[PDB]
Amino acid sequence: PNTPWQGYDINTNYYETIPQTNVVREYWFDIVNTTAALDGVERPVLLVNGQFPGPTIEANWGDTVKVHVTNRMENNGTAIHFHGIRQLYNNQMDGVAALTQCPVPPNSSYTYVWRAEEYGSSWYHSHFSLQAWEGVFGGILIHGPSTAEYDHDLGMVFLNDWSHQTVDEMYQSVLESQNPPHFQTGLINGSNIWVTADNQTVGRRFQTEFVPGQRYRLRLVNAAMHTHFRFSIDNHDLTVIASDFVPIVPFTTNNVPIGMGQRYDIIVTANQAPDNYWIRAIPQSFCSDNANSDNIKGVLHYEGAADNSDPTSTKWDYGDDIQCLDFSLDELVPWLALDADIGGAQMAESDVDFTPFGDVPLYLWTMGGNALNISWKDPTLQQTFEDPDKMDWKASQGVIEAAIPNKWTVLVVQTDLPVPHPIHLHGHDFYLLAQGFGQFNPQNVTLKTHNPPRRDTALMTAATPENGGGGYMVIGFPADNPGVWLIHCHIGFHATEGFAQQIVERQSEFNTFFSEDLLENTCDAWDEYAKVNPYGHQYRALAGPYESGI
Ligand SMILES: *[C@@H]1O[C@H](CO)[C@@H](O[C@@H]2O[C@H](CO)[C@@H](O[C@@H]3O[C@H](CO[C@H]4O[C@H](CO)[C@@H](O)[C@H](O)[C@@H]4O)[C@@H](O)[C@H](O)[C@@H]3O)[C@H](O)[C@H]2NC(C)=O)[C@H](O)[C@H]1NC(C)=O
Ligand SMILES: *[C@@H]1O[C@H](CO)[C@@H](O[C@@H]2O[C@H](CO)[C@@H](O)[C@H](O)[C@H]2NC(C)=O)[C@H](O)[C@H]1NC(C)=O
Ligand SMILES: [Cl-]
Ligand SMILES: [Cu+2]
Ligand SMILES: [Cu+2]
Ligand SMILES: [Cu+2]
Ligand SMILES: [Cu+2]
Ligand SMILES: [K+]
Ligand SMILES: [Zn+2]
Ligand SMILES: [Zn+2]
Ligand SMILES: [Zn+2]
Ligand SMILES: [Zn+2]
Ligand SMILES: [Zn+2]
Ligand SMILES: [Zn+2]
Ligand SMILES: [Zn+2]
Ligand SMILES: [Zn+2]
Repeated sequence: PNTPWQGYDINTNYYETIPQTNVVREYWFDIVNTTAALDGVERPVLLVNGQFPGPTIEANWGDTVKVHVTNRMENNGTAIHFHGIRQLYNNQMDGVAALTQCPVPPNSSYTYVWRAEEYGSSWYHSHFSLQAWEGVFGGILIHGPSTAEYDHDLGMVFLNDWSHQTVDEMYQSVLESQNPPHFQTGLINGSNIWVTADNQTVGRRFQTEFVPGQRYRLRLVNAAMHTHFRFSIDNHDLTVIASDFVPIVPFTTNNVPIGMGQRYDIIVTANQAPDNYWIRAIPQSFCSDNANSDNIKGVLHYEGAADNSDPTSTKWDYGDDIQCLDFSLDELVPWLALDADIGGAQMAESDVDFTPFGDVPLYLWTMGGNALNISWKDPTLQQTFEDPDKMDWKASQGVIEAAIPNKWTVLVVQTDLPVPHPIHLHGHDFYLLAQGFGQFNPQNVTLKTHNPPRRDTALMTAATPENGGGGYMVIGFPADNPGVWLIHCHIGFHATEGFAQQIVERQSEFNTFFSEDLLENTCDAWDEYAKVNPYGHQYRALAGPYESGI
């Protein structure tokens, strides 16, 4: 109705129908090695063109988006994933090193061409080792229909945990120990204050200004390394209007529990007394180890000033900030109602465990029997191009086949440990059938199949040690998208340690998107770089910084 998607609305099946705008958006990203003082302490970061939040990819529903990525670092390769982007018959643009491409080496490039076949909020980031968490990420905002109206779109709001030592600096101590990583702090959209060792304050807090009476869209993204956050705005109400790329029936709440890799679209109404209010992102202590959960805040400033002054507002009393949880299954109802259709589906189960390896012990996460051990130098797609009808997978490849077109897969991702994990499926919106605590008993647990929640990242929740630990999440998806899709824990360190598996989906029909050149050119350049730079060689052993390959 005077929109760039005229002739479609909130009720259009975006899995089947894509607006043809014939418009190409085009971005040039130089991935750089540098330095940044995000809370006023200097430390190394790796960045998209020098900015933290990387610049945002903006598109309208239905557009083609073309991201020219160039590696201008000296000691990392790169590969860039557009999280939540479906890549329908476009697998090779999904940017998972060791699956869909070789890593792009310094001074080489890779042009990502993908279609905007969803609308909503997400982000792109590296899928190359720990790099997304060095800062190689930025938002994706695809304009489209909304399930509630608002007045102003404030864009992305990123929530990270943060340390003054590098995620790569801490990696080796993470692997050699069974306790979680420790983070000093957090940032909201890349800012926070910081104070130590003098009582001097450095950096600054996030701030936005609401004009009274106005309705704002905020698009939350948990971009953190190892934190599940609960987000709120003192005295204000939040109207959840979408989960990941899927718009839901609006509903209000005090706080948004937000898992790593997840997005929530939020409408907030300047309907409180024009004053100053805490914006809070609080680490959930069951699965978050932060030194500063009280102090990851930002200022909501109402136009009717009170400038330069802190807020004095009280946090919503909503219970503890302990357990790491998703909105419940019934709270997340997709506006496009589609259901799970699991009749006669390939049933599958994957255990999640945390096991030691080698004489040092390195403690590795392990998904469906093995910790992933694949090869930058030899991505799956090369394997399947060299051998079209390959069936001899190696267990440490974490293959789960779905070779029959349009057949569903109902997967159980389950654990015995009192440790919860965000689980993200590439190439798909999965249908979230069950979610719970303790062990999963297919007789006692009732699968929601009628218009269940639909998204790309959801928690495998876990019970606390006093309640016996353990947990499971159940997902289902049709084989509707040929390609090799990573399925994995969205926690950085876990996925690098092997907490990842690969859907080898519709293998026969890889020729439907596969380009020899797009593959070879990059792999040759990466091979070229490995001959001269020690960092071109994937460390895969057990006395150093292990990389599963993704
Ligand atoms: C968190 O950080 C993000 C990145 O640092 C912030 O992203 C910004 O989000 C807003 C909301 O979508 C965008 O606003 C738009 O800007 C584009 C481009 O604007 C520029 O070019 C036009 C001409 O094409 C010019 O007229 C403008 O003055 C600008 O020079 C517009 O086309 C859109 O219609 C819209 O106005 C920003 O572009 C976006 N920036 C980046 C770098 O992605 C985000 O705001 C931060 N979140 C909060 C809450 O602060
Ligand atoms: C970013 O730049 C830094 C500084 O040049 C790189 O780190 C150094 O790495 C070399 C090679 O391993 C070492 O010999 C130096 O001692 C390091 N110096 C410091 C200050 O750490 C780093 O590898 C680069 N990162 C990339 C290319 O992604
Ligand atoms: Cl842990
Ligand atoms: Cu992601
Ligand atoms: Cu993804
Ligand atoms: Cu995990
Ligand atoms: Cu991923
Ligand atoms: K070679
Ligand atoms: Zn819009
Ligand atoms: Zn961990
Ligand atoms: Zn004014
Ligand atoms: Zn003011
Ligand atoms: Zn059916
Ligand atoms: Zn063969
Ligand atoms: Zn139904
Ligand atoms: Zn060559």
